[PDB]
Amino acid sequence: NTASWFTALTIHGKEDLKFPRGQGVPINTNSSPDDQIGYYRRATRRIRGGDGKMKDLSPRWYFYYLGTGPEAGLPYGANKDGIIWVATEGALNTPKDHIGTRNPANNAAIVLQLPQGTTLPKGFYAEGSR
Repeated sequence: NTASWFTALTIHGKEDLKFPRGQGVPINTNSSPDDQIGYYRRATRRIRGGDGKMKDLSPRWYFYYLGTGPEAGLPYGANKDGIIWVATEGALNTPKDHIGTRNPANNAAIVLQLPQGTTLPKGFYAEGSR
């Protein structure tokens, strides 16, 4: 019923997802500068897979706007394992109820894209590539 608006950010390795301050918010042209704030949550569920379903086993992090998702009531900066906070310069510290979450039966996920100039996290590239 509820899901991230964006595809997963897979972090290939045993390191938390991190972004320098002012970076890490996925691009969404249907959002305003005041909205660019939220959290990434590490997915708990393991990959069951099946025929032709071959996802990388490394931890997946899903972006949720502030005031939405499984940690909707957490204030910005709250310390919780598997939760990392991100905010673009100019974003307002208010719940983004008007964006909300995605219903995976009705809308496809937006491919997660980060803007140029973003410092890419350690583990952004799969093992054996770089």
